[PDB]
Amino acid sequence: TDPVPTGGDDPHKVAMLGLTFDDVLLLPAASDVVPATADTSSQLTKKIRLKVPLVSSAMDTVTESRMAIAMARAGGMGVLHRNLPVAEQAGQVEMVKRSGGLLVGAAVGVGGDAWVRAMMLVDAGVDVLVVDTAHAHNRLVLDMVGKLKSEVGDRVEVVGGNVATRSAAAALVDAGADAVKVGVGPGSICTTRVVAGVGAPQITAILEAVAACRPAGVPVIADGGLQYSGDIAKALAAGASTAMLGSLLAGTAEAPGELIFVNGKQYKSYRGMGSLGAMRLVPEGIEGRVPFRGPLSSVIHQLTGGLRAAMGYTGSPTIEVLQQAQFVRITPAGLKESHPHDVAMTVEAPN
Amino acid sequence: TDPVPTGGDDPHKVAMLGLTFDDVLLLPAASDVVPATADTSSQLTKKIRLKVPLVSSAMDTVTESRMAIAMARAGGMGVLHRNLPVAEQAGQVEMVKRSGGLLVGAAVGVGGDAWVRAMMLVDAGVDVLVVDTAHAHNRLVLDMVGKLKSEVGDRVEVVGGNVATRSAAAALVDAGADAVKVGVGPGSICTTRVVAGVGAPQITAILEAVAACRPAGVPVIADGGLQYSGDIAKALAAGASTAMLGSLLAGTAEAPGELIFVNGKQYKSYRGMGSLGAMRLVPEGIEGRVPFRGPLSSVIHQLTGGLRAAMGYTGSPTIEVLQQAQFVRITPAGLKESHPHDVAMTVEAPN
Amino acid sequence: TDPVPTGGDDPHKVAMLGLTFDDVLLLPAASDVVPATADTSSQLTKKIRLKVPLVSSAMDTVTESRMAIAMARAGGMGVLHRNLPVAEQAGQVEMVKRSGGLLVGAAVGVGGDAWVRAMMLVDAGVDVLVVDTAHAHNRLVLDMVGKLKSEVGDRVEVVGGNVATRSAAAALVDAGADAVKVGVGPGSICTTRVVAGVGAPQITAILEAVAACRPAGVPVIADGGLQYSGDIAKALAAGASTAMLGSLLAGTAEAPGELIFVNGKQYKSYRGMGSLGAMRLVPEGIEGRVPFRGPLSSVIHQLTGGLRAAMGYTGSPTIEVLQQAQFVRITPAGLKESHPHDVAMTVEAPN
Amino acid sequence: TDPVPTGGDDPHKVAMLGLTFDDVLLLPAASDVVPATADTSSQLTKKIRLKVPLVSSAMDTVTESRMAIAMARAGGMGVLHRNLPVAEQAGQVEMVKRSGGLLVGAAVGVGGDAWVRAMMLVDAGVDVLVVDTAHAHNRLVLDMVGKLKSEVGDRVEVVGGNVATRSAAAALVDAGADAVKVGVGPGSICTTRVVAGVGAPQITAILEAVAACRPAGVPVIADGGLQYSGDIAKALAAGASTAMLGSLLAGTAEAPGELIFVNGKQYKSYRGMGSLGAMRLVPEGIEGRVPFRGPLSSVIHQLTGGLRAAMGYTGSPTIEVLQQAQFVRITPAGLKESHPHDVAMTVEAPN
Ligand SMILES: C[C@H](Nc1ccc2ncc3c(c2c1)CCOC3)C(=O)Nc1ccc(Cl)nc1
Ligand SMILES: C[C@H](Nc1ccc2ncc3c(c2c1)CCOC3)C(=O)Nc1ccc(Cl)nc1
Ligand SMILES: C[C@H](Nc1ccc2ncc3c(c2c1)CCOC3)C(=O)Nc1ccc(Cl)nc1
Ligand SMILES: C[C@H](Nc1ccc2ncc3c(c2c1)CCOC3)C(=O)Nc1ccc(Cl)nc1
Ligand SMILES: C[C@H](Nc1ccc2ncc3c(c2c1)CCOC3)C(=O)Nc1ccc(Cl)nc1
Ligand SMILES: C[C@H](Nc1ccc2ncc3c(c2c1)CCOC3)C(=O)Nc1ccc(Cl)nc1
Ligand SMILES: C[C@H](Nc1ccc2ncc3c(c2c1)CCOC3)C(=O)Nc1ccc(Cl)nc1
Ligand SMILES: C[C@H](Nc1ccc2ncc3c(c2c1)CCOC3)C(=O)Nc1ccc(Cl)nc1
Ligand SMILES: C[C@H](Nc1ccc2ncc3c(c2c1)CCOC3)C(=O)Nc1ccc(Cl)nc1
Ligand SMILES: C[C@H](Nc1ccc2ncc3c(c2c1)CCOC3)C(=O)Nc1ccc(Cl)nc1
Ligand SMILES: C[C@H](Nc1ccc2ncc3c(c2c1)CCOC3)C(=O)Nc1ccc(Cl)nc1
Ligand SMILES: C[C@H](Nc1ccc2ncc3c(c2c1)CCOC3)C(=O)Nc1ccc(Cl)nc1
Ligand SMILES: O=c1[nH]cnc2c1ncn2[C@@H]1O[C@H](COP(=O)(O)O)[C@@H](O)[C@H]1O
Ligand SMILES: O=c1[nH]cnc2c1ncn2[C@@H]1O[C@H](COP(=O)(O)O)[C@@H](O)[C@H]1O
Ligand SMILES: O=c1[nH]cnc2c1ncn2[C@@H]1O[C@H](COP(=O)(O)O)[C@@H](O)[C@H]1O
Ligand SMILES: O=c1[nH]cnc2c1ncn2[C@@H]1O[C@H](COP(=O)(O)O)[C@@H](O)[C@H]1O
Repeated sequence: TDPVPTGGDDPHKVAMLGLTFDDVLLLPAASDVVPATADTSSQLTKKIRLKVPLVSSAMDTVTESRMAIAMARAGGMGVLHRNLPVAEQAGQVEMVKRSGGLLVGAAVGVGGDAWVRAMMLVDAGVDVLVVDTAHAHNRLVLDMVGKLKSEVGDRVEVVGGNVATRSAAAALVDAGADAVKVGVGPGSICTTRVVAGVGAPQITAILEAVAACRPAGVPVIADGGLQYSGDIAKALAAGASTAMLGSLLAGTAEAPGELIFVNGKQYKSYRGMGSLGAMRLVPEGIEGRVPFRGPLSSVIHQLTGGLRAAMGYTGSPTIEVLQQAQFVRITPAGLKESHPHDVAMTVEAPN
Repeated sequence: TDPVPTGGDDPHKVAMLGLTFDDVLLLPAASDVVPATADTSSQLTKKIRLKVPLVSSAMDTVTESRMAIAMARAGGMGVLHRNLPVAEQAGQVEMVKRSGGLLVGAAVGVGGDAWVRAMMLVDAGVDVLVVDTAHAHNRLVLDMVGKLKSEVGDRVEVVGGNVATRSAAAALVDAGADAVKVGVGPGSICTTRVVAGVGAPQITAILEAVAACRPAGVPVIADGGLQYSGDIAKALAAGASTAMLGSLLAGTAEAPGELIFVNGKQYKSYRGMGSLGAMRLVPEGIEGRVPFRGPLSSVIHQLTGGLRAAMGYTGSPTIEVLQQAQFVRITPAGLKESHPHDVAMTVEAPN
Repeated sequence: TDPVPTGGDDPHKVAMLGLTFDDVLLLPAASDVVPATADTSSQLTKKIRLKVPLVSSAMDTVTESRMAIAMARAGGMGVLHRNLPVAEQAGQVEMVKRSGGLLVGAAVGVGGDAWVRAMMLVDAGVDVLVVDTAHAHNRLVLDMVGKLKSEVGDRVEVVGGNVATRSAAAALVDAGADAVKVGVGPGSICTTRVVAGVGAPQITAILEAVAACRPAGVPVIADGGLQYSGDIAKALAAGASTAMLGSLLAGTAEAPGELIFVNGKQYKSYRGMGSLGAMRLVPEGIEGRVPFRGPLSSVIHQLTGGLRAAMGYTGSPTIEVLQQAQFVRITPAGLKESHPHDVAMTVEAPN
Repeated sequence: TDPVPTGGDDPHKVAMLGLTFDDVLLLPAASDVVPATADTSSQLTKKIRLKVPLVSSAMDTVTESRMAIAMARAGGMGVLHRNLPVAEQAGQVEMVKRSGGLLVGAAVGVGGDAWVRAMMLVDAGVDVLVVDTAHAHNRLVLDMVGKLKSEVGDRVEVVGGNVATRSAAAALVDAGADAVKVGVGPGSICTTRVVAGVGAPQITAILEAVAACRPAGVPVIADGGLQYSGDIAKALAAGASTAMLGSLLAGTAEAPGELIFVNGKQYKSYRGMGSLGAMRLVPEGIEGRVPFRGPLSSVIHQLTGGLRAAMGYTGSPTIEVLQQAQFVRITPAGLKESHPHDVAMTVEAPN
């Protein structure tokens, strides 16, 4: 019997061909939609629907109270980071709620300290708890999701993550998750892929997770690797219901941290929560910077405008119809020309 | 049942593998043709044939009256842009017609203002109206094509675009188009692919559009992404009858705009019609510059000379025979060496 | 009958599609393992098991007595290079043994001088002889392995290499090898691939060698091409039992050679044993430098920490279970973003 | 019926997947050969065998009398260029013959002037005439080959080229060619691929030409695209019997032209015969420079040493056995690391 063409005799050892955002484009289709008439609302969890399908990352250079307030007023939501004392994180929940009863989420870990943290966040009025781990396919993480749903599931929605396979998504569904968050390795500041050699390209990861979550009516959050407004449309077309953003929002005025004027240009700090500086395990993130991008409200306008364009091109009046759109796969020659190919750019572009 | 190897259980979710110009080369074939004896004429529309199968883009940094006159004298045609008052665009049609009864086209949009614009262009003597949109697969665009053909179709030829699929091309054929223009996302100044995440590699887009248009006798115009004279031969071999050029003609003396002397070299401005500067919707084009290339007549000579070489290599005495030629697909290793590989270039090359 | 799509009529002329480390990632799986509880021990040979599955290369800029002592104290082993007089190499074996009865190996060639060298190394107390060649699929190399096993196989373990195919691995098994070393062409300082045009991508080479060695109970050593801690996890998941490292250990304090302070940064020399300088045949290696990395103990801690992370993600409590893990294949678009994509790195990272 | 996945309904429109040298490596195999015992002789034509399987290109910056003498003394042969008067080219043939009865070839074109040129070269004692064209699949080129074989075929061997397909090779065989030269588009100074859009990756081109020529006993010359000594071994393993070199020999002392000292380094001019400067048709080559490489004898020693290494690794005692070797295909990740990957090179390498 002949060998597998990539080696050995086991045809499942190399189990899939993984695609990322840069591997695909959305195909145009018959349309009665123009960008102005599209409806961008979508489910975050079983019980919570957002006007704009975007949430901010649970990172100490992205989301504290100011970012959470701005995201909710823009039609989305923030998830408050957990690298601070319990009493401080609960106090930031209260600040958001005192600003008009806006929606807000907060991250917790696994264990006894995470349990006390969760209970205080619920008492402060949080709307969504996010069980926030690098590898949710573990009975200890699944147990935390189920116990929270048992104790406080009548008062708050419970998200679990992160996963990158169909079987891991199915395990979170069976544990009672109200939404499943997808992304192992794709983040802009991530080094898991080179430190551990572990990961999963995000378009294939979303397609596989959706195959378990959609038949059960559980929404999927696409978390990490989004670099452009067009990546939001690709993630939702693959079947996700919302997208979580770190790098694209870290440059805004509302993100924590001070402006950095260096060599006449302006930047802000952005770092992984598994970086050496955040942990103070071998590190699995870097510490860096991103260009300054101005007010959050202006960034969200550009991002939703790109999503609305995609809905016009694909004939999608709602996000539920966008989830039925088709892709074409592209080669390396097709990608390299999508970044403005061969024209000395002379003026600024907002998107 | 086993999953699709790229994810999920739907084998049509990723519907095709899209090829662009850099993915293919034309195979040599048995030949009684040398470059001097080839015939480059081809249909622009059902009723109009050109001596050279090239038209200039409807852009305010490419085609006004001077470019339209030069293109017609060289054996091709210009399409006048529509980012100016109706009375000014109609006046430029008259200037061209006063220069020897040369052929000329003009762009119009969709709606009531576009209707008055179209009627004035017809009164001024235009030969071709181009219904000029980003996404022609919409009943409002199809309706405009059909109404123009109904009202003035005896006096003028009507083109519709742009499309990138077989089903969209078929819809324009059924609406009565005299030619179908292909290109969603491929232009050198385009950012649709990153802003909306939407597009289609141009060799596959032409192959699919031709599968609908050729059986109906409707010519296809390949619009956008052509970077070299060899790309013209590839587009026509895929089944197109003419090609539309922006970047390759924006550097010429006849294009609108002033020379730019910077750092001892010379350039000219070139910008998308969906850029912030042209629109004065989130932008879907950039504003930039290209190197100065001299007189139009000299550029067209180099472009047609490359096409004539391809006709010799493939044994094609006419464009209709070139449309029957075959491709070989190449890998990333093959492309990277096609741009002069590993020889410090010391002298200028005209093509 | 139709041709093979890549040319000719022989479907076995291009016999396989070869994958390297950068072509694959490990998929996360169901897990009861966290990095702290993983067990990293593994077989070097039939009779020798290591606490950490890493050995240092037999190169005159990587392993003499100081490196061999440090590797053994860290739980791995060193292989002493053979570019020095027999009496000097045997003396370095004694120095290691005088430092606590630590484990040590030593390289030998093929022929009569290599035979006297081997006998002196055995008298000095070496634990492992490595028959060290560029192409072990030769009866002269197979003969050396068998004769050593016949004469001294009761006192010492005998490794043979290097190979890159299933048939070559099977020949070493039949000759009596206690372990088989895999790698023809992959090393960081290797030029065999461009000088001779010969090689085999290392993930496919390991998969093929394991298909012959695992059914016979013979461990496989993955030798060359490892650039990151994650590559260790990939090599072992493909079926290898240990990995051999040159570049990743050449920068350490214990490697032979003096520090190089140039332009404010620090480096150390690193060269192939088939380079012109080492041979003093056309050369098949280069002479270069690598950044200084500090104490060996600190480098091994970072490398094993990355391996432990991979064991947590894949649910592997032992190396024998890691050898059963699955891969996903990635495209060029997926790789280019795994090296920290689009975030100006500002702080140092240890791994 | 479903479409072809790359577009349209014709499965032969994209007819093959073309591989170049960088797409493949030679697999090691069972061997009783070391580099010193290999035999590198091979047929140039039906009646002429060379000791080293290499010829120099017919270019006015590569081969005049000095290069032809040095190539013959090294065991190969030169082909004299034809961009000079007939009386001068015939005089250079005589100079070579006066230096010891060495072997020599000379290029001619097609037509009446080429006929007089050919007759004078034969009277001067040339051993091989090369009918030298860009596209030999034409009855006018086939006619020239047949007429020369009819008139002078008893006294001289007749080569025809260039071709890139099985059908074109078969046509030259039927016309009576004594050898067939393969290469449309691959040369380092070629711009045919971008000017005309025409070409064929060279490993696939050789495989296809050999499928026609080997059953007829007609040797194949691989012409263009060879960048490293390892590329010679790849070309011969694909079935060619000799290789023709331009860039790799243009830097030598014996090549025509003067040394160029610029910025402390030394270069020499190298240009295509279809460049603007050589023709004094749109140009299909560039004018450039290459690094100075010293005496020819030293370059040929390095090239044959790399070939001998490949023969050891593949178990080939003769070139006829090397023509039976197997390839593994590699990905972009495998190639990028074959050029010395990630080690600051500090010393010079001869190959
Ligand atoms: C469930 C458990 N969660 C915690 C929470 C707080 C801790 N606080 C302090 C310490 C430990 C803690 C573990 C364990 C190590 O000793 C100190 C845990 O295993 N988490 C974990 C393990 C490995 C990796 Cl890679 N990532 C995360
Ligand atoms: C994302 C999380 N990993 C870490 C790792 C190190 C940390 N070090 C310090 C701090 C935090 C850390 C979180 C969180 C914020 O407070 C400081 C994580 O994967 N947990 C986890 C829990 C249980 C299981 Cl079974 N597997 C994994
Ligand atoms: C050190 C490392 N720190 C973080 C922190 C936050 C993260 N947030 C999101 C993601 C990752 C994160 C890693 C990694 C995967 O991509 C998503 C971490 O906890 N490693 C880890 C390894 C194995 C297992 Cl069993 N448990 C945990
Ligand atoms: C058919 C229709 N054409 C026009 C023409 C002129 C207009 N002039 C002014 C304004 C509008 C106009 C629309 C609409 C917005 O309000 C101001 C239109 O929908 N075109 C359109 C919509 C969305 C996108 Cl992305 N691209 C183009
Ligand atoms: C190409 C065209 N898009 C735009 C967009 C914004 C513009 N903004 C300003 C101006 C122009 C603009 C054209 C044209 C020139 O005058 C100024 C377009 O796609 N129209 C269109 C019409 C109907 C439908 Cl259903 N879908 C799309
Ligand atoms: C803002 C944007 N402006 C332009 C202007 C001219 C163009 N000309 C040609 C092409 C494109 C163009 C885009 C985009 C696709 O490639 C071809 C545009 O109108 N967006 C748009 C989006 C969705 C829908 Cl339903 N309607 C229109
Ligand atoms: C088995 C044999 N081993 C030795 C050992 C020591 C030597 N010492 C000196 C010399 C030779 C030696 C050969 C042979 C050449 O003359 C001088 C040998 O053939 N090894 C070899 C051959 C070709 C290549 Cl590429 N790599 C390695
Ligand atoms: C790795 C080994 N190749 C070389 C080549 C040249 C050398 N030149 C000088 C020195 C050494 C060399 C080793 C070793 C250290 O001493 C100096 C090798 O492949 N041997 C080998 C033996 C038998 C057969 Cl059948 N095939 C190959
Ligand atoms: C000159 C060259 N020198 C070395 C030295 C050490 C090496 N160590 C490991 C590896 C290689 C090495 C090459 C090359 C393949 O990758 C693994 C060598 O001996 N060439 C060689 C060629 C053909 C045959 Cl039959 N015998 C030997
Ligand atoms: C067979 C024929 N050979 C010659 C030879 C010498 C000539 N000398 C002068 C001139 C011509 C010549 C043609 C033809 C053009 O007028 C001047 C020819 O057609 N060769 C040719 C044609 C096109 C291309 Cl692309 N490459 C080569
Ligand atoms: C390689 C050859 N092409 C050229 C083109 C232009 C030239 N211009 C000037 C000169 C030479 C030229 C050769 C040769 C040297 O003298 C000066 C060629 O393909 N011929 C050819 C002949 C017959 C047919 Cl049917 N097809 C093609
Ligand atoms: C202008 C151009 N000049 C050269 C000269 C020497 C060459 N030598 C070798 C090769 C090529 C060469 C092109 C091109 C293909 O690759 C091999 C040439 O003659 N074009 C040409 C085009 C079509 C036809 Cl029918 N006839 C000839
Ligand atoms: O240190 C880390 N390593 C890996 N992933 C991380 C780390 N910190 C945060 N993440 C993930 O990266 C996401 C942000 O990715 P980005 O939007 O591509 O910048 C977060 O929402 C987390 O899921
Ligand atoms: O802003 C824009 N976005 C996208 N495509 C555009 C825009 N403006 C013009 N185009 C298209 O780009 C073509 C020119 O492409 P190029 O020849 O590759 O420079 C035009 O003929 C239009 O079809
Ligand atoms: O000159 C040489 N050419 C090719 N491979 C070599 C040479 N010297 C050593 N090697 C191999 O390269 C390995 C180290 O590779 P690295 O860890 O990628 O730097 C060694 O363990 C040998 O197997
Ligand atoms: O102007 C030209 N265009 C294309 N190919 C050329 C030209 N001049 C020479 N050649 C070919 O290029 C080969 C040399 O290629 P190289 O060895 O890769 O530099 C010659 O032997 C010819 O077959």
